[PDB]
Amino acid sequence: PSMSITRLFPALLECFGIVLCGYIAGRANVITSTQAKGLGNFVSRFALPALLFKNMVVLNFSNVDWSFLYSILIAKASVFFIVCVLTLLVASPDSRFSKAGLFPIFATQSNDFALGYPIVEALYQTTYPEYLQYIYLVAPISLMMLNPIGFIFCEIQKWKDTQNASQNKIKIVGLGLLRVLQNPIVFMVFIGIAFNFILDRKVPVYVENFLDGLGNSFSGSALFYLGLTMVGKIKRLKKSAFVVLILLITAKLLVLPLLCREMVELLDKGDSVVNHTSLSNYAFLYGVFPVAPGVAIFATQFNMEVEIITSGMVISTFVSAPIMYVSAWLLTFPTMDPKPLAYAIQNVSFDISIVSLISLIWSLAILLLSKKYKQLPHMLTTNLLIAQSIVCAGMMIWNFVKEKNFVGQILVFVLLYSSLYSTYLWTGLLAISLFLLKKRERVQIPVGIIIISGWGIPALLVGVLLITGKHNGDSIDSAFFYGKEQMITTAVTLFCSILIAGISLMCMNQTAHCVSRCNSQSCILAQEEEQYLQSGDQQLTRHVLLCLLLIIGLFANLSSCLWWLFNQEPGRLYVELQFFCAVFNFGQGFISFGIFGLDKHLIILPFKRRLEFLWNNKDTAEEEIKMTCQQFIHYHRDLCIRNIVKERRCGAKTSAGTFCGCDLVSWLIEVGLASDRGEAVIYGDRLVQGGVIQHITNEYEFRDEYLFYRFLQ
Amino acid sequence: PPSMSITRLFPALLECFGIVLCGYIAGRANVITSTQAKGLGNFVSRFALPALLFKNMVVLNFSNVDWSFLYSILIAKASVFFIVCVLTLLVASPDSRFSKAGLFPIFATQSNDFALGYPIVEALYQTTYPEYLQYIYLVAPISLMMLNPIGFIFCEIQKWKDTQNASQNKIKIVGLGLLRVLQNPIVFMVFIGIAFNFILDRKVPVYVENFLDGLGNSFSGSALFYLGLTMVGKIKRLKKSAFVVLILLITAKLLVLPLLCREMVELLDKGDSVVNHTSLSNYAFLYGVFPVAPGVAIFATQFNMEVEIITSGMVISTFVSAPIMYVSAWLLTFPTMDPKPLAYAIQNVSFDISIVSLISLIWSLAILLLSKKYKQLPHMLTTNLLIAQSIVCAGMMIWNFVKEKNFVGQILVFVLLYSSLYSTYLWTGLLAISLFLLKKVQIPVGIIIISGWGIPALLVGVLLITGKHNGDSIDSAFFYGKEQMITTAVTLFCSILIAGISLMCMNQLTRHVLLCLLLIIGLFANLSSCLWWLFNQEPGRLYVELQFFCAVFNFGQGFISFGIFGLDKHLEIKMTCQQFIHYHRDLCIRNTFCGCDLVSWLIEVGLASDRGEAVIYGDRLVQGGVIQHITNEYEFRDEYLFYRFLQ
Ligand SMILES: CCCCCCCCCCCCCCCCCC(=O)OC[C@H](COP(=O)([O-])OCC[N+](C)(C)C)OC(=O)CCCCCCCCCCCCCCCCC
Ligand SMILES: CCCCCCCCCCCCCCCCCC(=O)OC[C@H](COP(=O)([O-])OCC[N+](C)(C)C)OC(=O)CCCCCCCCCCCCCCCCC
Ligand SMILES: CCCCCCCC/C=C\CCCCCCCC(=O)O[C@@H](CO)COP(=O)(O)OC[C@H](CO)OC(=O)CCCCCCC/C=C\CCCCCCCC
Ligand SMILES: CCCCCCCC/C=C\CCCCCCCC(=O)O[C@@H](CO)COP(=O)(O)OC[C@H](CO)OC(=O)CCCCCCC/C=C\CCCCCCCC
Ligand SMILES: CCCCCCCCCCCCCCCCCC(=O)OC[C@H](COP(=O)(O)OCCN)OC(=O)CCCCCCCCCCCCCCCCC
Ligand SMILES: CCCCCCCCCCCCCCCCCC(=O)OC[C@H](COP(=O)(O)OCCN)OC(=O)CCCCCCCCCCCCCCCCC
Ligand SMILES: CCCCCCCCCCCCCCCCCC(=O)OC[C@H](COP(=O)(O)OCCN)OC(=O)CCCCCCCCCCCCCCCCC
Ligand SMILES: CCCCCCCCCCCCCCCCCC(=O)OC[C@H](COP(=O)(O)OCCN)OC(=O)CCCCCCCCCCCCCCCCC
Ligand SMILES: CCCCCCCCCCCCCCCCCC(=O)OC[C@H](COP(=O)(O)OCCN)OC(=O)CCCCCCCCCCCCCCCCC
Ligand SMILES: CC(C)CCC[C@@H](C)[C@H]1CC[C@H]2[C@@H]3CC=C4C[C@@H](OC(=O)CCC(=O)O)CC[C@]4(C)[C@H]3CC[C@]12C
Ligand SMILES: CC(C)CCC[C@@H](C)[C@H]1CC[C@H]2[C@@H]3CC=C4C[C@@H](OC(=O)CCC(=O)O)CC[C@]4(C)[C@H]3CC[C@]12C
Ligand SMILES: CC(C)CCC[C@@H](C)[C@H]1CC[C@H]2[C@@H]3CC=C4C[C@@H](OC(=O)CCC(=O)O)CC[C@]4(C)[C@H]3CC[C@]12C
Ligand SMILES: CC(C)CCC[C@@H](C)[C@H]1CC[C@H]2[C@@H]3CC=C4C[C@@H](OC(=O)CCC(=O)O)CC[C@]4(C)[C@H]3CC[C@]12C
Ligand SMILES: CC(C)CCC[C@@H](C)[C@H]1CC[C@H]2[C@@H]3CC=C4C[C@@H](O)CC[C@]4(C)[C@H]3CC[C@]12C
Repeated sequence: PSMSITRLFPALLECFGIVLCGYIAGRANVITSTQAKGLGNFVSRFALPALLFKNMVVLNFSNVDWSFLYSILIAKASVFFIVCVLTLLVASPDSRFSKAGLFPIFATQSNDFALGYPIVEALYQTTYPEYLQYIYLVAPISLMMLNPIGFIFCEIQKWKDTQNASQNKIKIVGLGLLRVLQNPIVFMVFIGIAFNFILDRKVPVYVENFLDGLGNSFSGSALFYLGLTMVGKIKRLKKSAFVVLILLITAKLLVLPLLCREMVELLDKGDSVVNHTSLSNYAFLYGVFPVAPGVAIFATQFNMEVEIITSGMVISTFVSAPIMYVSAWLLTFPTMDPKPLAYAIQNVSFDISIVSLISLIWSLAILLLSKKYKQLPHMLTTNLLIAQSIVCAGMMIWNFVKEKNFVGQILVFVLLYSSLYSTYLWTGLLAISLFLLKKRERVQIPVGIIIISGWGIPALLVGVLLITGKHNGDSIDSAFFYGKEQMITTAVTLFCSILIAGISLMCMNQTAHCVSRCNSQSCILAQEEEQYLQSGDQQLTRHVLLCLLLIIGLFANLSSCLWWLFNQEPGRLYVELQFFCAVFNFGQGFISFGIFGLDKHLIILPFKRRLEFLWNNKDTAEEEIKMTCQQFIHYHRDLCIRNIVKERRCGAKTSAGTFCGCDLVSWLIEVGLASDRGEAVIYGDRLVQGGVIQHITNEYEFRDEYLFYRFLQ
Repeated sequence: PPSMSITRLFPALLECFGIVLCGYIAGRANVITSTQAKGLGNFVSRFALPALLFKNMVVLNFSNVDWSFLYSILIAKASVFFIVCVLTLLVASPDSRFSKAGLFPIFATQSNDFALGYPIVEALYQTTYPEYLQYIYLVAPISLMMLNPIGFIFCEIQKWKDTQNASQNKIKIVGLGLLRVLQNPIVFMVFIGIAFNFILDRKVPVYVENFLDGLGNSFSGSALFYLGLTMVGKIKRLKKSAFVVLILLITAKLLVLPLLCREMVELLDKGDSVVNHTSLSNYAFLYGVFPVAPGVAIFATQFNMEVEIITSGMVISTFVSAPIMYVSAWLLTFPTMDPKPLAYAIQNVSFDISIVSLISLIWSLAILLLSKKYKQLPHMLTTNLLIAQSIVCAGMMIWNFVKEKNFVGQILVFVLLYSSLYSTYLWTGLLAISLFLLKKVQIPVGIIIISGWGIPALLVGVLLITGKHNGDSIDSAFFYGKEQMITTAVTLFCSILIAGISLMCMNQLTRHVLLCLLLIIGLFANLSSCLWWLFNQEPGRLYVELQFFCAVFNFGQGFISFGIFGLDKHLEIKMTCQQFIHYHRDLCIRNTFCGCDLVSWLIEVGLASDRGEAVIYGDRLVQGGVIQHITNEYEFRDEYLFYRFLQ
């Protein structure tokens, strides 16, 4: 085939696994926000310029398909113009120009240097190496051919914010051109092309090793920095921000790639038809690359729409992962026979199930080891996760026993499909559970009937399925193992949960003295914050959002099954739906891990008790902090802490020496003793370790939460 | 074919010590401050290096390893360990003897082989003997597992001496040292990689192969950048006792250890093929010369014992490794070729050293002229020396590009080159006594300039009246015959005692003294080589060593010159200013300020992190309209300058 699709998944794992490694490192405060700036400077000013220089000095401009560049550039310009006008017409008068200057850039710029390059190299190295050059051609060319328009639009906006007695516009045009010329990519590309013309595409040997060493350390480093910068960016957005972000992501990952594919298929005059289809697929894939992080730094330099654009970049990368994975497979699909189609869909199911089960084992271990599964909603989603991991295990066994005798086929098929239906109806069970918890407090919600339904009814349905039906037939896919009776059974067992999901969420919206440690009465405020904590740990919004991201795939499964039931014609319209079902059914572990495998609940609460247990395993028989504490006590004890630390009369006796953790973090941020919330909590943990800060009851360690801690001495 | 790809060694060094230099000026120009470097350090120590070890050791084949040579390196390292430990124990202050005996021997045994050693070993042995690449991931982890526990136990003993209690059993300190060693990402990662190598069949899963390759390839360049980033503001003035212990430790690291490793290899190894054993011993020598690993510095700062000595030793070892790792590798590959190839190799190494050194001289003379230092007479002597050095390097390159060519241009390049070279010696010679006359009086600039340019021209003239250039000689020292060489000897003759009698006037600016001292030592080496040729007249596989040494020096002192002079210390905002006037303007700052004083106050209070962050904050307040120099003539800097506070 044209693309090595089988090697797409590992590269994606490298592309995002490092980013996840850059996230958990930045989430566990391993690398603070300030410490990430050093890595950012290294990747931006030293690794990227060397990469561009080395990759374009050898570049042969005489063997460059300029038609491909023309097609991509006209596609980008057309979408730029479309969004620019569609913004200038309706956007708010006060800041129409600011929106019109950044949104086209967000919809046209791609993260191709750090994220696009590994994927392109994995897919196109043994077939079409020539595709690798256009990343270093299109991105810088489009960086100086489209960005200047947005930049001068931003200058117009800031002039509207700084109106003066001026009429000429040469100043703003010059400033906007200087802004794009000061980008390291642009002038590094200019220098690289100049030196390419100076030399004969032969980097000097004395400097080639240096350039290679400084350039090879960009890809992984850039992904790590992207993961570091992807920490604490996406927050709650207004519904208008919600819809505009939906539109922008659609323009970047659904409109632009289609425009590029159309432009390539219209402009390319290549005689080889196979090369033409490969060119079109490559252009389409190049469209799907996520929003480059440079848009966020552009916006914060301009200081306009920073939060929305940063959330857009982060969410764009998130959706670019599965959209790219689905896309490339869809393009490679119409080149192989249906039996290879089944082989490939089984392979992608196996891979997605492997990674999903690993993530789900991690999440289940976190949930069970933290003892948070005891409470009801958490127990329910826990059962859903066990179902979602059993289905992945069954997918693995299925991949290892497909096309084998029926004796063990019974057990493998029942094991897979009981879990599948368990997830299906457990979605609706979560829906009704949230519905009734919002309907009233202390609702009866018999957990026994719910568990023996989400785990019992699927057993009954799979049992009646196995009793009847015509199980004969050499069917590779699990969907057609028994035949029409099995698919009819899947359809009805699908529709119910969607019916439950389709009603519960609607009503969900419709319904919606002393100084030291003090006595339980003298520390009654500690009891109030304790009751606030147990008021938390419910994460209802997380549960309902989980329900929505599951019912999306549930609707996809409904469409796929009813299509075969009624239309009963593949016609290439059903194969893509089968692929989407294979992706969702065995990939739901990815979303479950993404909402619950890594949250703000395993930072220190389970870590502290794990460390305590490790210490107690041996306890039966076996200075920088000091300087920081000295600084705090000789310099920042007579400061605004005086009103920061205070406790109201706790009934009759009060500590009067307690402060709020979030208030302390905000105070440290505002004074500047720390950098951000992470540095502030690191400072607080150090000061706690110094015997200066401790909880009023010592029950909880210091954290960025509405918890009330004493200042001791 | 040669056992080591010597011709590829120089660019790889330029690959490493270039990127290291990139990490230096990045941190020197405050692009990446001290705190900013910690993110890079964490990324390279907890994500890049562990992945590199995992990937390289899971696929590593333990059944195809020449174990004997690995054993030999461990015995050599243990021998140096034993010698340094016992020698430090016999002579040391009894208040810190244990700390000195715990940190010095590991300094002489641990090497920077993952960041610096690996690229060089790869360059030297990739197209001929790839099997050498495995030992860099076997010699190091085994050495960490088997050597540093003793030094860590010694450090814990010293801490016990500082924290004496009523306990006798040493199981606590042994356990603590073992746990601390095991807690490093370069031991437990070894254990995990070996466990997975045995579990698997040395085939990393395809779902993780790309991830490991992406996370490991971003180490070497990033590790070198972090090394150069930590290599700023570490080396400082030390005491004479500190000086001698430092020189002894560095000599043990780069001279005693490689020779002892070579000896141990030629005993223990039983290779049937002589070529394999010779190349293997050369590998042992080249491993012994790797500079001190930065992990020793983090060990010292963790124990908080002898931080400055250990850091300075690491920095200076990294500096001195490159010249030694170059000349020793060249000398090791020397005895395998015909003498005309040796002469050609000498010309090539001279050319490479000369071109890099000439770029360096452009930098250094630019430092002296743009800063107007060269106008001042103590740097005027420095700069005419540096220009002479630039001309001799350039003449070396033109010599290489015109060797064995027409005499009508060969004589011109000959005079152009040796005028400047005889100059270089003549200058450093008389600049000894000239520094005498500058520190102790009138000095005529005309006489010194016409003695540094005219007198060498006088020897050149009296040389070309009576000489024999008739034969074509690729080497330049003997192109014009013994008359040239005795004239070379005479220039080396007069210069050394003129400098030698000057020393009787120095001890019986300090930067210039250091220049003069080191170049005088190099001139002594050249004089020894020339003396050796002029009376002994026997190569004996030795003249090639001395001739290569003076080729390295005479065309490579400019490296010293730029390294001393080329890098000198003499060469958004609204919020923080709002915070400054709320909580810190009324603080002890109120009690014109010296810029160093306010930088120090900021460091004590904690608004900044280090000197670089403090000066960045000061300049940012300057751009914030708060800090201003008393006249506005200057800009914020860390020096004894009085700056106003505005309002
Ligand atoms: C504007 C000021 C800043 C930029 C720096 C100055 C401009 C760029 C350098 C000069 C112009 C380009 C010259 C090289 C190309 C033409 C000549 C050529 O090919 O020579 C081949 C020759 C090689 O010789 P050769 O090709 O004859 O090969 C024969 C080699 N033997 C005999 C051994 C077999 O030189 C080079 O390789 C080019 C110079 C490379 C430099 C070597 C390392 C020096 C370290 C510093 C490098 C520069 C850093 C600049 C940093 C800038 C940012 C601050
Ligand atoms: C100690 C707790 C933390 C450690 C993590 C959990 C333990 C380690 C992983 C499980 C145990 C070892 C399993 C591998 C050995 C046997 C399986 C094997 O190799 O067979 C090949 C099989 C693959 O099957 P295959 O080789 O037949 O592949 C053929 C595939 N087709 C048919 C499509 C061509 O599995 C693997 O590749 C290895 C395990 C999967 C890992 C894939 C990456 C998942 C992403 C997350 C990685 C885990 C991160 C852990 C981080 C921990 C610290 C935070
Ligand atoms: C031995 C036999 C097995 C060896 C296996 C070898 C391979 C592993 C290599 C080395 C293992 C040991 C190294 C660990 C040392 C101690 C760790 C340590 O010590 O690290 C501390 C450093 O300081 C962390 O400190 P912390 O604050 O306590 O951590 C709390 C933090 C808050 O989120 O939790 C976390 O996520 C951090 C915990 C990370 C979990 C995050 C989730 C990522 C994991 C899996 C799911 C991936 C699939 C999902 C996406 C798939 C596609 C992308
Ligand atoms: C045009 C056609 C030609 C261009 C060629 C293109 C290729 C390069 C690509 C782009 C270049 C320009 C773009 C860079 C932005 C401008 C700089 C910039 O903008 O970067 C600022 C940082 O933000 C500069 O900061 P600074 O404060 O001005 O520097 C002061 C500082 C204090 O010591 O001095 C220094 O050392 C810093 C000064 C560092 C230079 C010192 C010399 C080091 C180099 C070589 C020889 C070393 C020899 C020794 C070892 C030899 C073997 C290893
Ligand atoms: C989960 C809910 C899902 C809801 C989905 C709803 C779909 C709507 C489909 C119809 C709209 C089509 C696109 C035209 C834009 C319509 C304007 C719009 O959506 O709202 C503009 C938004 C409102 O802002 P406002 O409420 O005034 O806020 C004031 C305080 N900030 O103002 C802004 O935020 C400023 C930006 C306005 C311009 C946005 C342009 C978006 C890009 C469109 C690209 C289209 C390309 C495709 C063309 C054909 C390709 C073949
Ligand atoms: C084998 C030779 C070894 C030589 C080793 C020593 C020289 C290495 C190269 C110079 C090292 C840095 C010199 C300047 C130090 C200051 C910091 C720095 O690098 O600047 C960052 C700069 C980014 O640009 P700037 O304008 O600062 O920022 C824009 C503002 N938004 O970044 C840049 O623009 C790039 C500067 C860093 C170099 C990275 C690679 C750039 C291209 C280098 C080509 C190869 C070098 C030879 C020159 C070409 C001739 C062949
Ligand atoms: C109007 C035209 C629509 C056309 C649709 C065509 C297919 C979709 C292509 C574009 C998709 C754009 C998705 C972008 C989502 C942006 C929503 C957003 O901003 O959500 C923010 C939210 C974070 O929530 P926050 O409030 O910060 O934190 C509290 C959470 N408890 O975070 C979230 O909740 C993130 C939500 C996104 C989840 C992933 C979505 C994947 C979509 C692509 C999958 C592949 C195609 C799907 C086809 C489905 C067919 C039925
Ligand atoms: C295809 C896989 C994709 C999966 C992506 C997500 C998982 C990647 C693996 C874990 C990523 C980091 C998880 C932990 C984050 C917390 C910070 C951290 O890394 O801890 C630092 C720790 C240092 O070691 P420690 O002894 O804890 O500290 C020494 C004290 N001076 O650091 C360490 O010990 C090293 C932790 C990072 C590991 C880097 C790579 C090493 C090999 C693991 C490969 C990835 C997992 C796949 C396993 C394949 C083989 C089974
Ligand atoms: C006693 C046994 C003798 C054995 C001889 C053979 C062994 C050779 C290998 C070991 C040599 C290591 C040399 C290291 C010297 C350490 C000097 C030191 O610690 O001084 C610190 C000093 C910084 O002083 P500071 O006050 O910060 O700066 C003042 C500014 N002017 O900084 C300095 O002054 C740094 C001085 C660096 C010297 C580099 C010498 C290069 C050697 C390698 C070249 C090849 C071999 C040359 C052999 C010479 C033979 C004549
Ligand atoms: C077709 C796909 C499934 C191929 C494999 C891609 C995975 C490597 C991707 C897909 C979904 C991704 C996750 C989607 C969402 C999140 C949440 C995100 O953090 C949050 O919880 C949100 C808050 C924030 O981002 O600041 C961090 C990245 C992470 C774990 C992503 C990590 C990488 C994942 C698992
Ligand atoms: C191939 C299939 C399996 C899709 C693969 C991709 C999904 C697994 C990813 C893509 C986008 C991700 C979502 C992007 C954004 C968020 C918001 C995030 O919420 C936060 O903002 C966390 C912080 C907080 O607000 O408390 C929680 C994870 C979630 C739902 C992510 C969950 C995992 C998702 C759906
Ligand atoms: C045989 C050699 C010449 C082969 C080529 C190797 C070079 C790439 C090496 C050798 C000499 C090295 C230089 C020797 C001395 C210096 C000065 C040094 O600065 C200091 O003295 C630090 C002072 C401080 O941090 O305060 C920084 C590294 C540098 C430029 C070194 C960078 C790397 C160089 C040029
Ligand atoms: C064989 C030839 C090519 C020599 C190659 C090595 C030299 C270029 C290097 C090796 C060690 C270097 C020295 C290591 C440390 C320093 C200390 C440094 O002094 C400082 O601390 C600078 C800052 C300050 O104190 O102001 C001055 C340069 C110097 C002598 C370096 C000068 C250059 C040296 C001799
Ligand atoms: C073999 C096929 C039919 C799969 C069905 C297996 C059945 C017998 C097993 C496998 C996993 C089991 C579940 C695993 C975990 C839990 C959570 C616990 O708090 C209650 C029981 C419950 C909910 C179990 C019920 C029975 C269960 C569903």
